[PDB]
Amino acid sequence: TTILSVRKGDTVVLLGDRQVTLGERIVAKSSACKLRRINDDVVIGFAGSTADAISLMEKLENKIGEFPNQLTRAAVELAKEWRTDRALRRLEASLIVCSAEETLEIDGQGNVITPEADGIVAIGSGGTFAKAAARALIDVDGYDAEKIARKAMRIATDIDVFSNEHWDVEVLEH
Amino acid sequence: TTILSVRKGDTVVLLGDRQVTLGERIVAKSSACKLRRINDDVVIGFAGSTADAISLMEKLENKIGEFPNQLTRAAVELAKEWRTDRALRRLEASLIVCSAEETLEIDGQGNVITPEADGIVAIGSGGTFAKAAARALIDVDGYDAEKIARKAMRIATDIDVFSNEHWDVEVLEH
Amino acid sequence: TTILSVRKGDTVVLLGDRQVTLGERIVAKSSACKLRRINDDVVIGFAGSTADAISLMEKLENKIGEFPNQLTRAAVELAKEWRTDRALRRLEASLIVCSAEETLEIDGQGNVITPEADGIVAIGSGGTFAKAAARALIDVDGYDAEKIARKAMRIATDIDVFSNEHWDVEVLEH
Amino acid sequence: TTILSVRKGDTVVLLGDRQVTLGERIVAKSSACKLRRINDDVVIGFAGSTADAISLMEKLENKIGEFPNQLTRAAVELAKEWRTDRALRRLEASLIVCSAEETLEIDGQGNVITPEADGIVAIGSGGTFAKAAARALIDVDGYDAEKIARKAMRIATDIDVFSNEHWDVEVLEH
Amino acid sequence: TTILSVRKGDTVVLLGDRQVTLGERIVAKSSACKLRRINDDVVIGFAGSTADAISLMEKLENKIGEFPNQLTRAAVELAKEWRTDRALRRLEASLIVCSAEETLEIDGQGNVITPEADGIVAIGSGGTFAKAAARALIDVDGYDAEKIARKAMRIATDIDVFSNEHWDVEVLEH
Amino acid sequence: TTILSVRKGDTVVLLGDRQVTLGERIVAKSSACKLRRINDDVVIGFAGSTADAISLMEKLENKIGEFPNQLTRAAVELAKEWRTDRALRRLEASLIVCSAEETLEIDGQGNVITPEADGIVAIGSGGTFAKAAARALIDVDGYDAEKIARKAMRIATDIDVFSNEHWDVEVLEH
Amino acid sequence: TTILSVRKGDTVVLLGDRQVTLGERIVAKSSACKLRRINDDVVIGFAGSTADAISLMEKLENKIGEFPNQLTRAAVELAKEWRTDRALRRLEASLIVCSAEETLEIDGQGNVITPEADGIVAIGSGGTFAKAAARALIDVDGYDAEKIARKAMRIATDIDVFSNEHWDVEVLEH
Amino acid sequence: TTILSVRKGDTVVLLGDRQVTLGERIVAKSSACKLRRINDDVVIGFAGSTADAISLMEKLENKIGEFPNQLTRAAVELAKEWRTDRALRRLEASLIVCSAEETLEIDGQGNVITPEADGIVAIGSGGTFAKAAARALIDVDGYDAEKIARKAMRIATDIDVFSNEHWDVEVLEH
Amino acid sequence: TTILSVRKGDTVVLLGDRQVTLGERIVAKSSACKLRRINDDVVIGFAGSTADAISLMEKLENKIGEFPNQLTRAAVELAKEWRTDRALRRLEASLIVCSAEETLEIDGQGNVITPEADGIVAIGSGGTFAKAAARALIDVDGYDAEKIARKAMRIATDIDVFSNEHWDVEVLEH
Amino acid sequence: TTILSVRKGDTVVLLGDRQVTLGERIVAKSSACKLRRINDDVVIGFAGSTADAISLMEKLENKIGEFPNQLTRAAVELAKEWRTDRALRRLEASLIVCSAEETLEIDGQGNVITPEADGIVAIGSGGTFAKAAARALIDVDGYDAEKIARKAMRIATDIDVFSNEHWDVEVLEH
Amino acid sequence: TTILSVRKGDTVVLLGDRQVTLGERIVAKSSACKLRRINDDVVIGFAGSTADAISLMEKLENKIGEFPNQLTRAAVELAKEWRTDRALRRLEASLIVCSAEETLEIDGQGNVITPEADGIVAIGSGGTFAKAAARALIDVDGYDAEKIARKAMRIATDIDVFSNEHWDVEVLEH
Ligand SMILES: [Mg+2]
Ligand SMILES: [Mg+2]
Ligand SMILES: [Mg+2]
Ligand SMILES: [Mg+2]
Ligand SMILES: [Mg+2]
Ligand SMILES: [Mg+2]
Ligand SMILES: [Mg+2]
Ligand SMILES: [Mg+2]
Ligand SMILES: [Mg+2]
Ligand SMILES: [Mg+2]
Ligand SMILES: [Mg+2]
Repeated sequence: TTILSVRKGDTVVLLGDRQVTLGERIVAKSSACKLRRINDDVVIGFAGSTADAISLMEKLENKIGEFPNQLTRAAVELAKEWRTDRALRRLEASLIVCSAEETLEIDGQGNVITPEADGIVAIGSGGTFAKAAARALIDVDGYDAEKIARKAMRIATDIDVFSNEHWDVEVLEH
Repeated sequence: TTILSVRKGDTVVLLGDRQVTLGERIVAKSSACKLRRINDDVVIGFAGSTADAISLMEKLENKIGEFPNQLTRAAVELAKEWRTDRALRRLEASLIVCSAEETLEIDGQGNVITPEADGIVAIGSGGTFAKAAARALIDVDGYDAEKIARKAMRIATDIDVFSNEHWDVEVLEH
Repeated sequence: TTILSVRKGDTVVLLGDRQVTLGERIVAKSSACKLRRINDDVVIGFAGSTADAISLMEKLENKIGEFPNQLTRAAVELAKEWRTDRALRRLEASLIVCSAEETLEIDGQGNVITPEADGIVAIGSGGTFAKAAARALIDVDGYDAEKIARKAMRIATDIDVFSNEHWDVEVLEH
Repeated sequence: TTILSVRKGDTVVLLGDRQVTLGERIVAKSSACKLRRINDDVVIGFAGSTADAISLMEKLENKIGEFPNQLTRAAVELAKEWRTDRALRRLEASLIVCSAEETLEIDGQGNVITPEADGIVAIGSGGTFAKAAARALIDVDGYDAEKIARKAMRIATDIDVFSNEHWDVEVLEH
Repeated sequence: TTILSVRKGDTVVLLGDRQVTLGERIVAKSSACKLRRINDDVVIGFAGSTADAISLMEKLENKIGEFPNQLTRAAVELAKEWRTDRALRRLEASLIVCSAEETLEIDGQGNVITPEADGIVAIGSGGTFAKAAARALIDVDGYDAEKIARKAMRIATDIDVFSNEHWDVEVLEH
Repeated sequence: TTILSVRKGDTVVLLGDRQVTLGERIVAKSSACKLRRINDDVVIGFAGSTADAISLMEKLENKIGEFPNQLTRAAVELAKEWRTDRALRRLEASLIVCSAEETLEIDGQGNVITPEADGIVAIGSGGTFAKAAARALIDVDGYDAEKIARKAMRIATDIDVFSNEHWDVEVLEH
Repeated sequence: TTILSVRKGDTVVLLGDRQVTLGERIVAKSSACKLRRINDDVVIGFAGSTADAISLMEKLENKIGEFPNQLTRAAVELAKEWRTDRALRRLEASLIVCSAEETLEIDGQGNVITPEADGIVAIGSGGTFAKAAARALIDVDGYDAEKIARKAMRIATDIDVFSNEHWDVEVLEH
Repeated sequence: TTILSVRKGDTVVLLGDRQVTLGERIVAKSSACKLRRINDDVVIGFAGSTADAISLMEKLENKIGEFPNQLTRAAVELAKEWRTDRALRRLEASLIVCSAEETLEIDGQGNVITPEADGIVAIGSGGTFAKAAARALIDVDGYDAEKIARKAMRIATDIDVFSNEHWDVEVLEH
Repeated sequence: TTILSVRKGDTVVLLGDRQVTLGERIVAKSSACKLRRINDDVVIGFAGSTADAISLMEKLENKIGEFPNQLTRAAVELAKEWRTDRALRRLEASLIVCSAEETLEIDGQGNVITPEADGIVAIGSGGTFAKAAARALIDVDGYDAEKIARKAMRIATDIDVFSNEHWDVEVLEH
Repeated sequence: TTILSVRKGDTVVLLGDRQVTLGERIVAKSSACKLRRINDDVVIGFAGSTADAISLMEKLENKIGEFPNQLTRAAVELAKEWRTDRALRRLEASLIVCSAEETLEIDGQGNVITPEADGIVAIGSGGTFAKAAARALIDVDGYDAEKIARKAMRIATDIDVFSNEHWDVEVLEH
Repeated sequence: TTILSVRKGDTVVLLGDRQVTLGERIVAKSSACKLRRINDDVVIGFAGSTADAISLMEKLENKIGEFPNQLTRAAVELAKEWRTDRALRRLEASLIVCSAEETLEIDGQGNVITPEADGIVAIGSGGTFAKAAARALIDVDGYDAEKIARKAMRIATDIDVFSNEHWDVEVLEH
């Protein structure tokens, strides 16, 4: 999996590939969507299985509802619950959550990672490749967010055997 | 085990072999049925032990009854419960669920997989061989769903030491 | 352990050896009974420890009382409970259950196995050897169920270092 | 540890060594008693730690009180409880229980072992040696139960590095 | 693999299945011959890979040539060389060697096994099932060596997921 | 890797993908050739590293030179040397060798596999998928060897994360 | 395996069982001889495979020939060679060597063990049980060496699942 | 850690070192106190982490309060609770408890060890060295309990890389 | 370690970081040079220890001297030797070899990798990050080989905890 | 094993126990001598098997003969050879070598240890306990070397389950 | 072990602790010297056993003799030989070599490490603590090399349980 978010100027984009792999060997599906719109202002991308990721997305929505505008605090409360609840700890997943203002990455180890000033966050077996490529383009004038993200995904997913070339895209502004 | 579903035109078929293997070494039964009719519109096939599979089938029926026409939502709710409930997580099984409209594959990792446009889904040690063979025939005119499935099963079960040459067949239309 | 059941014509027999082994090395007892009569119509044989097997037999009796003549259903319900209850899953055992009509094998993986048309079921470290020998004789006219079983046990228990030459026998008719 | 029981004629004896070993390397105590009198008719010997063994002895007393004369039934009920209760399964011990009439061995795997006609039962790292030696003497002239048990313990505890030469003895008659 | 030899009266037969399995999962070939005629008087059957077995068959021929009529001595000299030579010890195989007079089994652990009075020897993942079934028939009316062997193979190979239903046969007399 | 050979009528084809993967995770090269022409009559395809495969190809040339027309014998001699030579056993690779007449597969376990009557042989992580798909098409109208092979590669390499969509082709006739 | 030697008075006996076991699970032969007469004055018994034991016996004969009357020195020289030679160290076996004067036990760890004053030596999975039983009887007047050894074997082999009830006997005097 | 108690004549001393080690590699503190005075009559020393030891000291105080003068009974009750309670079993620690009359050692395996007639008990990685040295001096002229204990600690802590040279001392009389 | 080579137009650059890490934990040196000029036309960079890498560089120089202009053939011969020679296989390293014309990567698994049309090759724990960043910039205006390489190293070495910010550079033209 | 050397004044003693243990479980001999006189001025004690230790003693004698008075240099040359020779490294043993002047301990890790000013050296599973007890007594006036060594052996061997109470003694003066 | 070298101005010092530890648990010697003067101009310090280190020091002396003034080249040649010679690779050690001009560290992984400008090199379990402390003082005026090293050793050896407080010192000038 490769999930990549790039914020530049007043645009943030979130991209995810569509490959589902079993046994770390075989592609079982090449058209799976790994992004979800949870409301008008918030999108989320996941590495992990459908059930694992959706269970965590539902707990995130509880938190987001309990802390209306404070996305960061919702993420942190989620990560706390995730690490201390016995059932949730048996889940394997990583998330990236975006609003126009904020991007957070949350993983099963309990890290909550916001981007550096370059606006880039990524997860999955391919995420680090994507991040490296996006970082190479972030400051090159005339490359907006979406153009950076597409190029970075092509490069990351060509390298990662666990990600494919078909991508879903979400965009946000303010 | 090989469970294979092929949808082509207005027909979907679901086929399963009949071998039960212990210790990954010995055939303990060669005539076990791995398909179940859960109502007039829905059939299901399983890899895993009788008790493990039936326990998950019963939970699926709860979900199907709680989300009457939405087979996909039932499958997802099942997968969520399966991954988060302590007792169910100690079960090992994979399921394919068919209606005339929809086919879903659900596994213990929490994946819920629908087919590509070719209408093929498969599970078990032999499933991927079956899928490769079915894919080779899917678009060859004059091979209908059942003919594709039978040919694919012969091939997959000849290769997989853990599946045999005796198959059960279910068919659905709309 | 070798537990063997053979049904031929209107007779079914159930035989078990009497060796109890510790550490997979030493005979601690050579005269242990591994068969139980649970009522006039039903006998059961076990591989596993006394306490493990008896705990499961008691649960099987609950299920037999709850599904009076449907011995197959009782066995499946037992297996479901066995796989989903935390305490029972810490037990290790296999069972064969016989009535005049039906024979089932149930194991800790949740398999419930009925015989092929040859009427033969077996469990334990020696069970497969017994089954192979019984299958060789099942169709030879003049060998009734008890004669087949005795011969098969002599052969299986001579090969299996974990089973001995002393056997208990139960018989049923209808 | 070596615990040994020998029944011959109207006498049964129960003997245990006195070595406590830590880390499978060092003698921490050479004078530990491993036998207990639980009433006038019943004695018990243990392999395992003080606390583990005493916790099981107390449960055995519950069962003995619940099945007044039926020492076998009490042992079996104990073994059942031992194998199904989460806390008791974290204990490591083996027991021999004697009355004038009956001797039983109970271990953590859930075996409940009564002796063969020779009247001999034994447990611990040295138990099998003791048993072999006692079996050699059981039928020989001049050797009553206590004389057999002493000789067998000398031989067993000389061979087992985890047992010593100092022994406690209990005797019963009817 | 299942290799089975049965001697009854003045006939000895040697039978082998034809399945080659990779990764303990997939049938790569269903028509491989596992028997070799090494001269007019001597046939040999193998479990293991083509190269491993043929390398050991060649060394066996050296020994057979060096000890003309003494098939047992040749087998022993082979087994000695096999266990002490560094290159040969990296091979994995078992052999059965037949003449009209003698049958020997030789394995990588250095065992050299001649049959009991029943004349039966077998090797491979299915060998013990075959032997059990052949032993059930060895003394029964109407069954010569070949008939016993064919029946025993059907039974053994049905059980062993690593052997198939296609068999080669060699026969010898004197 | 996926290497696939299909013989139908007087044509045999050999196809391979071009992906090189490191650490079972990353594509280091997407344009590597895995087929070699060793003379006018013989082509070979490999799974494994460049150096490992080439070292074995060179030894196979020695054997081909030493057994001019007997490609089967050369392959067997290669496999014997491979299994008994200390340096060669530290190599990991599989090979498929074709002439117009013969196809053989040779692996590190010492198997030498010729095809069934269908003419199909395959190796690599994707080989079995390719074989299943090719077997589905082998007997169907309109499909010559090359058309079968291309279709089977597309299917196999779409499923295997360790093979890509770019293929080299070799063809032979007689 | 159980090999036992008992010296009492002017008689020494050497006994061995006849069971050969594979995979620590199945009896492959019940009539194997584990004793060898190497000359008129010397007998030897072995635990381990035919080839392993015979290879070491042959090296022992070299040493016995190089140190004519000094059986103890030969044994030590053998053990030295066994531990320092690369090929011999890949062998697994234990030996007991008897003359009328001397008994030595030699194992793969390089121990060379002579008996205590009681004249008893034993090896194999059952050896220690045999020793314990022999030691119980060694000083009981009217039990000569052979009577002790037979009784000890019955006991040891009843307990050891890896030894059987059929024994070979050698006797020596001076 | 080295905790050592010596009772000689009417004096008992308890000594402990002061080193705390992390990762079995690094001294994190060289001045940690491992002895506690729990009332005027009772002192206790611990191996294990502050939190683990204190939690078990508190439970010991509960028991000491529930069984006012019976120190041995309190120690046994503690050990029973320790071995059966899920939370307490995840602790690692060993304790020595002293009064003027009694010394007991209690460990996580559930041993409750009282000294031999020499009055010496010890725990920790260094405890057995300390015990050996104290035993050498226990019966020698010119050495009272404290002098023995100091000398034994210097020796033990010089050897044990996990104990240091700084010691706390408690003394009791009656 | 990060070694990165970028060829664009008539310029090829080779860059390496300077960090040496021990135990996968600590920087032992931050100023180590990982590039070597082997003649006027050929530069080489290495991941691995000084001794391992120099021993392989020397063998590469033998090959380069034995195949004067054929860099590719030299690399392949090196990789062959490396994989088949016992001493060289105990070495751990990876190499990138550049001339003005050709770039090759050689690793301990025996892969010999040339770049794609983009001219980029990289090795070490950071190499894949560097490659991803360099691939993002390879086709963009304003960026020559050296500028690409520097930017890619900054990015890769900021991510890789095993690579630092100090780089050596070699340049070649033709 | 416990081997202990104590030098005090003009006397050095070397003591060793006599227990040989197999499988870290059973005493196979209680009267084995572990000391050797190699000439009038030099004695040696060993932990390890007879053959291992004697092989090393013989190499030590080669060195002692090649460096006549320089015991320390002989030991070091032995240890160098032991660590660099392939056959010797497969041996497991530790040695203590004494003359009147010098005591050295040599182990399989290549340590060559001389005593501190207290004159004490020890090896084996019990060695450290012996050392601790000897150190306690070394400076107590009126305890000579032999009295210290005997007391220390009683203590160490009472604690070590792998050493017994029977000791050999060698003494030297100058 | 802690070996530390500090070069400041015209002085270089080399310090080592004196603790020898066995089993990662016990101090076997507290006064072992870990430095050697190999000639007037060159000193060396070692972590590892006596034999391992001395064997490598002797090979270093061969190299130093073969490359008279080029200490660096000698070190590198040593490291090459160390990594490629079968016997030397079975050794475990690390070395620091000093002359007045040069300091090199050489380890079993084949690193050859020269210091940064601060002149500090260190090895052993305590080496990195020593280095850190020496780096804090290196630039503080009035702290010469020997004063820095002593302070750094007190700090590093107080932390490392595997190093002691007793140090050997060598000094060099030019
Ligand atoms: Mg990809
Ligand atoms: Mg099959
Ligand atoms: Mg048996
Ligand atoms: Mg003992
Ligand atoms: Mg089969
Ligand atoms: Mg692919
Ligand atoms: Mg037996
Ligand atoms: Mg210390
Ligand atoms: Mg970095
Ligand atoms: Mg002892
Ligand atoms: Mg220290």
